[PDB]
Amino acid sequence: KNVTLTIRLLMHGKEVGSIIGKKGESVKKMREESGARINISEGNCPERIITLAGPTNAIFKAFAMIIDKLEE
Amino acid sequence: TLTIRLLMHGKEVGSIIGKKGESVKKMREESGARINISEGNCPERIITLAGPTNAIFKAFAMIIDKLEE
RNA sequence: AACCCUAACCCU
Repeated sequence: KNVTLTIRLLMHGKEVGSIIGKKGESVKKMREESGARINISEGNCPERIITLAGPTNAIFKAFAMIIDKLEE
Repeated sequence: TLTIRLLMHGKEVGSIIGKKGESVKKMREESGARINISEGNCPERIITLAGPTNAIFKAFAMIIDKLEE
């Protein structure tokens, strides 16, 4: 019954663009406020992977915030 | 309307569908999201959630509970 | 349902 999970989102490169933010200030604020480990596959490859990992709830905040940005 | 794709190991997809797809039928009915699970007995599989923000959230929550189990 | 459990669960 693990309390840490890892979910991988599969994402287009323009989408990843806004998740990171100018100088990476979005995903930085997403790291601080969610408490989830967030990792973004490097290389401006157009089809990229986002790895959220952490306590269920940290996962879920980082996800809310990622959705909240794609709809922004 | 939103589309998120989740990238998932095949042993995880197993519990997401459930015995006879009972569990993923529950999710489709309760979240009101569209859920599609890529085809195959392919070890690395893509789950598409499509729908208004809340459907997405409900499906995602429900998918998170299954991996936690 | 059943002496009916686990492990794998395959839907649209």
